[PDB]
Amino acid sequence: KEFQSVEEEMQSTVREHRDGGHAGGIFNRYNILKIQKVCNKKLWERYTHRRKEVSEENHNHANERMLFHGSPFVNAIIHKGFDERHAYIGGMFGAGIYFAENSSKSNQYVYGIGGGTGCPVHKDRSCYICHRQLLFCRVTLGKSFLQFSAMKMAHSPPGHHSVTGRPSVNGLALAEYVIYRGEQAYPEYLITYQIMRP
Ligand SMILES: Cc1nc2c(c(=O)[nH]1)CSCC2
Ligand SMILES: [Zn+2]
Repeated sequence: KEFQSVEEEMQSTVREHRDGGHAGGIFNRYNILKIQKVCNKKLWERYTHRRKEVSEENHNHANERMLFHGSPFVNAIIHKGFDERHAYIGGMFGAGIYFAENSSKSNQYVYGIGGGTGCPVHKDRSCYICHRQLLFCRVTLGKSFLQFSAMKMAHSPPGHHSVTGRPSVNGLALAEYVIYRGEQAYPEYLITYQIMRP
C-alpha cells in the first residue's frame, strides 16, 4: 500500500508540458518498475535535526511536503544527500535545490538541464527503452517565500527557510519548491521507471 501510494502520486501528477515533450519525452503515463525506500540513518538524522530546528522557527510547523526530484546524480544523492555546494546562482530562483509537485516536471531533469542529450545509450530525451530514476523526497519548506518572477538568490530570503515558485502568465507553468540547505530534504524513495508511448 505504501509503494501503491507512491505509484499513484507519480502517475496522477503528470502534466502536458509546454515544450511538447522536448526535455522529458512524449508520454501521458509511466511504466513503474521499482520503488525502493532509502534507508540512510546518518542522512535521516541530519534531515530530522534540521526539521526540528525549522519547526521551532515556523510556529511549531515544519511545513513538510513530499516532492519529486530528477537528476543524473540520484545515486550520489541517496548516499551523500542533497548538497547546496553543487547548486549555482544561474537557476530561476538562484543557487538552490529544486523540487516539483508534478513528477513529469522532475522527469525533464533526469538526463540533465532541458533533458540534456537524453539517455546515454540512444541519446534520446524521449527514450521509451532506457530505465529512468526519480526521487520522491521529504522536503522541509518551513516559512516559504512565495515568488512568481525570477529572483536569483544565494540563500533563503531573510526570515524564511525556502522559496515557492508560483505559476504566472509571464512566468512558471507549474509550481516548484527551492531549498538552499541540503539537509532540508531527504531522498525517501528511489523510483525506477520508463516513460510510456501514448
Ligand atoms: C535538477 C532539477 N531541477 C528542477 C527540478 C528537478 O526535479 N531537478 C524540478 S523543479 C524545476 C528545476
Ligand atoms: Zn535509451
